Amino acid sequence: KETAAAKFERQHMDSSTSAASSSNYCNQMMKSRNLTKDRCKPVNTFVHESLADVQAVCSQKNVACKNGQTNCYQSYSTMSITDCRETGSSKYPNCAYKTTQANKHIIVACEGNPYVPVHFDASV
Repeated sequence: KETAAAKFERQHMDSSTSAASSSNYCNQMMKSRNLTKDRCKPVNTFVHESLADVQAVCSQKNVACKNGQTNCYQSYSTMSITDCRETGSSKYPNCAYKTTQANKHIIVACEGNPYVPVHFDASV
């Protein structure tokens, strides 16, 4: 099957753009990344950075994840992110999202060898 690391890339990475450029960004990306195939995923974050810079976070500040696990890491720098959140008009299969652009630190959970991000925990 798809690996956890690959799933993280598909769900969360967008190195092709520097920021969301319109209100339709989330609608388009949620669909194109197959995040709406079975249900409308309610929230998701995309990171507009190189993959290497995100993978490097697994070597940065070790913190507790929101659920208490201790394999989370916070980026030293802020990163360009887009938050996507379902709107009131969303109704499967026509899932609909609000796009919010921000610069925040990210928190990811890492696993494996090579030790890479597998879950997006939070932005702060």
